[PDB]
Amino acid sequence: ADDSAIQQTLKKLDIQQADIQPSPIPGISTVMTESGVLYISADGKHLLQGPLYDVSGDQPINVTNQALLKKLEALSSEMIVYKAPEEKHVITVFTDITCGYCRKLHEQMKDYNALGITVRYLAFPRQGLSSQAEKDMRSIWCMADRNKAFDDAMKNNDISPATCKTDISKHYQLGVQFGIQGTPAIVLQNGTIVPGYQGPKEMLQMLNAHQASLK
Amino acid sequence: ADDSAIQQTLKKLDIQQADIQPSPIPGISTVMTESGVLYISADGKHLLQGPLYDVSGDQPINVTNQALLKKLEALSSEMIVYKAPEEKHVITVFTDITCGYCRKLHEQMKDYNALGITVRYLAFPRQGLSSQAEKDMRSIWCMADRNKAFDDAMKNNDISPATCKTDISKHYQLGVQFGIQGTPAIVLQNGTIVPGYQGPKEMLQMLNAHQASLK
Ligand SMILES: OC[C@H]1O[C@@](CO)(O[C@H]2O[C@H](CO)[C@@H](O)[C@H](O)[C@H]2O)[C@@H](O)[C@@H]1O
Repeated sequence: ADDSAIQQTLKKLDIQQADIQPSPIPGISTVMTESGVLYISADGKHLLQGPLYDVSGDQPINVTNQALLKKLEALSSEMIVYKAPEEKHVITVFTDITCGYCRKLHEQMKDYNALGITVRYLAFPRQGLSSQAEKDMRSIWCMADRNKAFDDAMKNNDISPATCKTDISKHYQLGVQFGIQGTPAIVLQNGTIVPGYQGPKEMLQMLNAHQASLK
Repeated sequence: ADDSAIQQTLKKLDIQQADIQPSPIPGISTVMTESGVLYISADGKHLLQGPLYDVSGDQPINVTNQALLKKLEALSSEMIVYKAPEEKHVITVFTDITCGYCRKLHEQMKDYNALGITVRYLAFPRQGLSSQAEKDMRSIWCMADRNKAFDDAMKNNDISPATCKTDISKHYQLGVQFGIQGTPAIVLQNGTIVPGYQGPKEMLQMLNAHQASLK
């Protein structure tokens, strides 16, 4: 429980605000940083990049992503949720309002919903945290009705500037930690990252096959 | 005490003919596959992808790469060597006789040599081990005079089919382990991979800066 050597190493590496937790491997800690998950030996000497896999069972399990799912769920109050009336599936989408495929996706929201697919958005500026995309998405996420603000944004209408204590930079960072490198990126209940756009029909097909629904 | 737990894991993951070596981390083994390096716990339970860094010093060291450099040097007798008469630098080049840039490089061999740069070749068919590029380069490397056969092949001469005691499968696999994305790919004495072509003048400047010639 003395993460001092690791912290000293992180300082020399100039990594700040990293979260150091144990890993399933003895003598190695899970280090979650703003640009990825690291695995570092307790002595501070050795460093591997994520993800960590558990290949003990019949099928490999992505340990790192299972851990990140809990980080994903602590953001639920910051999600813009488009709920399907009768809900068969729930996906979490990292989206960028400036992205043509994210637009294409969003334009069909009523169709995804009609097919039982609930969509939950987190902000992910492809061009990073200092982009206009980031600022405009910050305003959207600060509105009392995020859904309306998001809809109007996607309809190209002007975005009123707003700021509040909600920090969507944490959304971007979680996305980087999941290994996401573009939008839209789908997070399944089961932990899998599915890059890229899929229309309502393809999405449902993929979800019914890969995403167990006990129902 | 043996590698049975790891090997059983390698079997489940359909990883054939891997080589299990030590690692600096207790309870972790370096596993060299045909496609790269893996780090796997002794119990076969966990798996991390390389590269492994040693970050104990003033500067990070890529431990994985230092291990691949050891295999690189083990292939020195398999290299086609164009030695500079007054040697100041030595580079190792993964090359494909079908690659326009490797040809552009190879045509200037006298100019690299005159600048004191010795070039050593390993074969890297971009189209894999089942391609015609593999057959021709296997043929080249099998000749009593690899240098002449390589020259004549770059002069677009018909390469006579030829076999011997070895093929070039190990060259390709090493290149893949280094993570090489295309040709030519340059390996420095210091383990660094420098992708792509550089003319003799740019090459020398690059070496004099990054690869101290202590002599
Ligand atoms: O079968 C080739 C095999 O032989 C070695 C020596 O063990 O190299 C010799 O044969 C080569 C191919 O004809 C020559 O180019 C080389 O000069 C000669 O020493 C190995 O290097 C090679 O794998």
